[PDB]
Amino acid sequence: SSMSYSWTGALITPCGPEEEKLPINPLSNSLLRYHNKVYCTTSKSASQRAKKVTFDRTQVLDAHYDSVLKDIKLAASKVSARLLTLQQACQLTPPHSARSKYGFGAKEVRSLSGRAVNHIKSVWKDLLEDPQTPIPTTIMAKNEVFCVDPAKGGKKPARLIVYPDLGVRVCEKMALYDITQKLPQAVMGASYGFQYSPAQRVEYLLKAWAEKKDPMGFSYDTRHFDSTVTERDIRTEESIYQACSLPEEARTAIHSLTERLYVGGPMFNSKGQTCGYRRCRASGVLTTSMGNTITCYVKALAACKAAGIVAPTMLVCGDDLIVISESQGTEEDERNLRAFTEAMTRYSAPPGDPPRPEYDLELITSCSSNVSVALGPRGRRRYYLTRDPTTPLARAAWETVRHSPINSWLGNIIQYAPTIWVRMVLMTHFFSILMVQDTLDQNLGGVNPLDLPAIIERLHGLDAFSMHTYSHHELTRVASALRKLGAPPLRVWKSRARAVRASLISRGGKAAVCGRYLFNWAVKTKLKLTPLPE
RNA sequence: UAAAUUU
RNA sequence: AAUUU
Ligand SMILES: Nc1ncnc2c1ncn2[C@@H]1O[C@H](COP(=O)(O)OP(=O)(O)O)[C@@H](O)[C@H]1O
Ligand SMILES: [Cl-]
Ligand SMILES: [Mn+2]
Ligand SMILES: [Mn+2]
Ligand SMILES: [Mn+2]
Repeated sequence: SSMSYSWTGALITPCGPEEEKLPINPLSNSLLRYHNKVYCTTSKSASQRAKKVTFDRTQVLDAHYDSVLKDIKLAASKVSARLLTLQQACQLTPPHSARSKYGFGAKEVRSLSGRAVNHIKSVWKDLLEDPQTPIPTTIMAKNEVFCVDPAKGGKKPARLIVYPDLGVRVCEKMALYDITQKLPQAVMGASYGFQYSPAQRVEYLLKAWAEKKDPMGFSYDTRHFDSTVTERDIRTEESIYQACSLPEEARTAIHSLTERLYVGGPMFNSKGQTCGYRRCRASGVLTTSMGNTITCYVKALAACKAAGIVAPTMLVCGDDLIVISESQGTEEDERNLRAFTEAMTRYSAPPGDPPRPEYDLELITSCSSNVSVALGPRGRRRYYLTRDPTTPLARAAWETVRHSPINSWLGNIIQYAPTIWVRMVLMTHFFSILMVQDTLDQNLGGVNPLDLPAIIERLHGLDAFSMHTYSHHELTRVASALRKLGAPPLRVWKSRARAVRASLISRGGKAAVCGRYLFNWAVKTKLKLTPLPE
């Protein structure tokens, strides 16, 4: 039936100028050598992304879908949700949010300026009065950094982002913010991934795995998910929203947003031209995550049922899914996954790479990450979350006139502190740099470098400073990512770490704590690291 | 562009 | 601010 997009042929223009790397990268030329491999997806590539996602969708539902959908609405009705005052919605707008066409931006919205509030007041009136006129959207190319991969095509084309004007974004929030906070967890219970921290995620997977007599695991992702979402899916999304108890004023707003925005509309490029028309998810609306998550969950739970997956325990985050079940033998397990995938394909969520049963927790990747294992200070197995370092390292070497990557280093150091690639590579580089520019006591992204051991202890446990004997997969992948980017191998970082450590300790104070906890892996004279007041 | 998590 | 989808 429905084509995901149609195109006037106008270009998908850039929303500003897209910075180029420079002939010297002074922050990262010590980190890695292959700067030619680090690139930023650009709007020039936007039309290739368009070709890849423009396609025809035929959806065939069935008893299993209908059944799961039914049960999900009974869940929805145990939910009470309120409108949000125009003001409360204004103040949830992020500080840099793209300004409105109508001559005001996010400063004004967040400070409740009167031109902003009056405009928004009328946009909301118009949603209540008019329940069908399509609402124009702006289409744009996302700039993200990656390492080139000649195996999978060289350079990825840019993701397409599609969004309404600021005034509309606020009204979305008035109608739906409260729902986004309550509904997903109500519908999906323990399966809703975003509710968990990373360490809860790991614990959840291990409990799931442990409780099977004979576990089997797999993951699924949908190829161009936003494109695979149909009008009917979006309307089914509405009817799930409507199954809650809601002010009538909300229902009309939901219904109107659904029909005027969510199921489709005209798209304008950044220079004002009509660009095309859209009959799938616009990634950029408030309901993107919740919508994706819920809809993925319906299809997936139905597909599980269509396929005989026994005692499934799910984790869903957007279009990213993990299922851990009772193996029915591998011959059956293969047949059932073939079936799972056929069902998802009938429901219009076809796979990027078709899935595969696995019987070892390390081999299951989802949300670009997986669980691994190492040994802790007393010899006990310590399970933790990790990922291929390729992208984080690439992003670590993105330096331009506008952008510095030091924040990226820190963010990864915190999130992935127990991994061998953060400990040996990023930490060493990060500290090495700040020491030399003598900027340790400074505050990056509202964090102080000198607080890290505390921060990491709070978050990952003290075992993060004493883990050893990392896995073959993980050693191989790290080694291999450093070779791919022209970074020193691990033995060299061992050396640089000793040096950094020594210099940090001689500095004394917090510095020295940093040096003793964060780099104990680097010495043979391993210390007895004790818990930290802070 | 939106959300979640971490901070 | 970081990361993810
Ligand atoms: N930067 C982003 N902004 C908004 N939505 C996003 C973003 N990245 C991913 N998503 C949403 O989640 C969906 C699944 O993401 P992913 O599997 O990572 O890519 P794909 O679109 O190729 O399936 C996307 O289609 C999109 O709707
Ligand atoms: Cl231990
Ligand atoms: Mn996907
Ligand atoms: Mn309706
Ligand atoms: Mn995905």
